[PDB]
This record gives sequence, structure tokens and C-alpha cells, in this order.
Amino acid sequence: HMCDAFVGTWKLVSSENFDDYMKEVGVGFATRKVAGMAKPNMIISVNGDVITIKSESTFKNTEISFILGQEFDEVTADDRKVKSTITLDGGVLVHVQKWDGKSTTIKRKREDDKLVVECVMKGVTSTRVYERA
Ligand SMILES: Oc1c(SC(F)(F)F)cc(SC(F)(F)F)c2cccnc12
Repeated sequence: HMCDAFVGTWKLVSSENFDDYMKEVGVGFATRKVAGMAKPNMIISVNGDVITIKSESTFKNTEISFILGQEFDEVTADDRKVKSTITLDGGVLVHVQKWDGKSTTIKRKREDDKLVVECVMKGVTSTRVYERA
């Protein structure tokens, strides 16, 4: 029941400072423009210890499956090859991606009827708000 309140299908309803986050990450111009237009569906499900998070949009369809605390390979929507570890910290899913000596952290939290995603790269934060689909 670890992630019960995350499970479901969620639709992006607002984004703030995502272009600057993508710049900080190293995403190039054309990908930033097309990715920034996307209104993804995030689909979260749990089967035993395995959590699956899908992102579906006109830009890309991606999927990760993982066990909390257990590092995995991830190819991101912008085509980074990263090493990821996801943990639960006080009811927040904390997802750290490492690549090329760099690091970014994505936090996913339930707040009221929303799922709030905070993406941080150094000093730059983007906040993406999802509601139930
Ligand atoms: O919502 C997100 C998109 S847009 C979409 F989903 F359509 F791929 C793209 C990326 S990778 C990038 F930031 F480098 F661009 C995201 C990373 C973390 C959370 N959300 C993300």
C-alpha cells in the first residue's frame, strides 16, 4: 500500500519554469521547444514491490519500472542515459538521476487532489502539476 495515493492516471495541468530546468539539464533548443509543448499523461501502478511510471505524450512515450532503493538504467525523454534511484522519503517519491558527473532530482508528492512534480537541477526548479485524468 506504499504508494496507494500515487496510483492512477494523471494529466498535466500546469508547468512553471520547465524551459529553464531543461536548459540547466543540457537539453537542446529543438527538444526544449517540442518537449515544453507536451501535455503528458503520467500513469502510475504498483504490482508487489515493483512500481511502474509511464509518461505518455505527443512528444514521447516512456516507461520505468523499479523497486524502491534499487538503482536502474533509464533513458530519459531527452535521450540522456542515466542511472536512477527512487526512494520514498516521508511520503514523497524522490528520484535521483546521475549521468556524466551531473545529478538532478525529481520529487513527486500528493497535495490535495493533485500530484505535484518538482524537478531540480542545481539552483533551478520546475514545478509540474497533474490532476486525475
Ligand atoms: O514531463 C517531463 C517531460 S515532457 C514529456 F513528458 F512529454 F516527455 C520531459 C522530461 S525530460 C527533460 F526535462 F529533460 F525534458 C521530464 C523529466 C522529469 C519530469 N518530467 C519530465
